[PDB]
Amino acid sequence: XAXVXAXV
Amino acid sequence: XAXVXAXV
DNA sequence: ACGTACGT
DNA sequence: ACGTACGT
Ligand SMILES: *C(=O)c1cnc2ccccc2n1
Ligand SMILES: *C(=O)c1cnc2ccccc2n1
Ligand SMILES: *C(=O)c1cnc2ccccc2n1
Ligand SMILES: *C(=O)c1cnc2ccccc2n1
Ligand SMILES: [Mg+2]
Ligand SMILES: [Mg+2]
Repeated sequence: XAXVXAXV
Repeated sequence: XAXVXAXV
């Protein structure tokens, strides 16, 4: 759920 | 030389 | 001359 | 329910 490298 | 994850 | 960064 | 981010 977090987006720091994928954002899902 | 750049540091964006290792910085060497 | 190498690896850091998050939760829904 | 998954991967992005740089050059000395
Ligand atoms: C986001 O909160 C989140 C949490 N756990 C995960 C596990 C695997 C892929 C995506 C994820 N996203
Ligand atoms: C993004 O590509 C990415 C990859 N691995 C991680 C690990 C822990 C926190 C954040 C991350 N983001
Ligand atoms: C920094 O400018 C730089 C450039 N190329 C590299 C290759 C391998 C490890 C470290 C590096 N750092
Ligand atoms: C840092 O851990 C890291 C890893 N791979 C990269 C690829 C391209 C640009 C920056 C990067 N930084
Ligand atoms: Mg460490
Ligand atoms: Mg891409």
